[PDB]
Amino acid sequence: RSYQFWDTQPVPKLGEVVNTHGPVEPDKDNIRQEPYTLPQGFTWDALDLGDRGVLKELYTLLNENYVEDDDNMFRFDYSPEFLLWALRPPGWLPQWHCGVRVVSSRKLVGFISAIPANIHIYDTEKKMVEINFLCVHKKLRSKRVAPVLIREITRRVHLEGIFQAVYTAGVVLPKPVGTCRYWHRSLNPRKLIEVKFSHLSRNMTMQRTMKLYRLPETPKTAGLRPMETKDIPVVHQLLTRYLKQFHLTPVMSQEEVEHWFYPQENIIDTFVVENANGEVTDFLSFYTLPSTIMNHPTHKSLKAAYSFYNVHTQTPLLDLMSDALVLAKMKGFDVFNALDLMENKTFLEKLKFGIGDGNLQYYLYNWKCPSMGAEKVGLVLQ
Ligand SMILES: CCCCCCCCCCCCCC(=O)SCCNC(=O)CCNC(=O)[C@H](O)C(C)(C)COP(=O)(O)OP(=O)(O)OC[C@H]1O[C@@H](n2cnc3c(N)ncnc32)[C@H](O)[C@@H]1OP(=O)(O)O
Ligand SMILES: [Mg+2]
Repeated sequence: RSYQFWDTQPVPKLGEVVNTHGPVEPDKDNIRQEPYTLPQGFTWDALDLGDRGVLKELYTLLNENYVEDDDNMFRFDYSPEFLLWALRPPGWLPQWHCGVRVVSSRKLVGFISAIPANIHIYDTEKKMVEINFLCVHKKLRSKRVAPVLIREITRRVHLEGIFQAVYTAGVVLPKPVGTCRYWHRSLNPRKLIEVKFSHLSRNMTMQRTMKLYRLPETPKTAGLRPMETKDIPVVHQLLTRYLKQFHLTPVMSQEEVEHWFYPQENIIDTFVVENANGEVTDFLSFYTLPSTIMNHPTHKSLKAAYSFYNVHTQTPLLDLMSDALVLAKMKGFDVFNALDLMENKTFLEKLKFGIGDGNLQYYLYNWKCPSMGAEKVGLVLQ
């Protein structure tokens, strides 16, 4: 393989073994003032997501043109309110919600975003951005619009004095810092089989399968309740302490922990364990991201929960994650998804998750370091 675009970028080569830790190139001290040129007939437009019409145009571009599974059966369906949670966290900047429109019709056909984040990578903490929501309309694919969108958001980030970034993708590019796998835990196996997310497995009847996946109707952990405003400080303390053990993690302020964890229905759920002394000792969290089931006459949507950050100090993680399943089931989810990062491999098989297809690769831009095992990746992105 060569990479016509990625070979020009300050990332390590696929196959180069990395022993050192540091930037790939030194920081730029004069940056290009003009936007990169789009192909004829298309124009940049910075999207004001606080305008409901504009946010709905972004909802529509992503609903019709964003990530599908490996078999072209399911497409993410991020909701407008979820996209406001994902894209306006503390420190968001309007120039970093970077849209491409057709000049004549004004139709939105491309987007890429950055949001700021402090990242801990081995022994270094650096201010970075997280790049997400790169999308080109299906009618514009394979025309090298993606390199323009990546160079343009690179420029706009460099203008604000930031020279590293973190991102994930399901394709292999120069050069993954860590390689993760999604696993899936059936909550509504009948629907999952029916829409062919799942198959009737290996000598089990549907009757047996529904039994195999049946869960308790209420969680078992004493003192589990939703996170409230008074818990913001201790959730922040728990998380900060917990993440020290991994090699790629976010460093969140208390304002960022309020944004990422405070519960918002149909977006983000966080439950804390408040013990018999009134102290919060653990928490679990998961976010809501349904998928469209394409071209299907009856079932139009699959409701999935995604494991976010789960912190245990007194409750065994196995038991916390069992309660997350019970909770997602009560909340009407069809499937609970989790990656094999952090300590998750200690529960995935025990709790009857099955491995999925594909991988999720993590990447750093303009930062060279040794790659790490999934168990040392402690960052989860939307
Ligand atoms: C300091 C600040 C730095 C900030 C920037 C940091 C870097 C951020 C990097 C981006 C992080 C994004 C994180 C997420 O959002 S990952 C989610 C990505 N989105 C989707 O999968 C949605 C559905 N697919 C699409 O919309 C398009 O197929 C996309 C837009 C993905 C590519 O459009 P198209 O298919 O029409 O292709 P092209 O002809 O224009 O371009 C072909 C070039 O693009 C390279 N390519 C393909 N897929 C990806 C990918 N996911 N990341 C990076 N590069 C990608 C490909 O290898 C080739 O380069 P090279 O092989 O020739 O070298
Ligand atoms: Mg293209």
